[PDB]
Amino acid sequence: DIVMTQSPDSLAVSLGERATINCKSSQSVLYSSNSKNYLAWYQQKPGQPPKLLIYWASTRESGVPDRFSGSGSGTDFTLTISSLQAEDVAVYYCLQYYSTPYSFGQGTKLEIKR
Amino acid sequence: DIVMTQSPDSLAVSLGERATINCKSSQSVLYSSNSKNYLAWYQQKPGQPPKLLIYWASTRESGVPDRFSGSGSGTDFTLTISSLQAEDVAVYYCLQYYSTPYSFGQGTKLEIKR
Repeated sequence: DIVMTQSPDSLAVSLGERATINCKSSQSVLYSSNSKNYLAWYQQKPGQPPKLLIYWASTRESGVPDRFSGSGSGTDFTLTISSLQAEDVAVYYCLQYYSTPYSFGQGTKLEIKR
Repeated sequence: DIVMTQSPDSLAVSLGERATINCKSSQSVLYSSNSKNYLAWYQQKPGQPPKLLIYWASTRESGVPDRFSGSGSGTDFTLTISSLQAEDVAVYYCLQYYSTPYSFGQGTKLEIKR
């Protein structure tokens, strides 16, 4: 059972600035045969179900703005949102779908800084 | 934490036939304020990240075929696939995104009968 750990649990960022979200997997999710990281990032906006943002660690789901970028490999991953916009307020989750049972991180609540 | 009990583990189907997958949550995932079930169904074809099919128990994701339908409210949910197609041969998981940690059911592997 792979455990996903995100940090920070809460993040306050100003409009137009950069937001950084971390996720660590207890075991590597990099598969040797195809060199792919079975790591994905989800965005759950208020009143909506979680939506897929990035998979394979850095591939953006069609429709997702380029300001959302994923990086990392093995056990250390990062989600970066450049130029934060008001609509980006939500809870972000990382997911490992390398081996069942698939598991999410505990989430990072992103809010606009007071 | 909420536990998702999915069944059956494996399902051998014939093209054009109707497939039924069941999933029960250890606690109700029905939120009072919006009267919505924080329950989703995902499809995972080979070599692809999990793909969202249905959320709010019965709301289909855009682009998802009408032959996929979700039913149930509270704790007992059902995913039905009518007029089964070769493309539908995959593994299916129910997901509860009511409260962290989010959790998937064990999963149901769909295959064509010999």
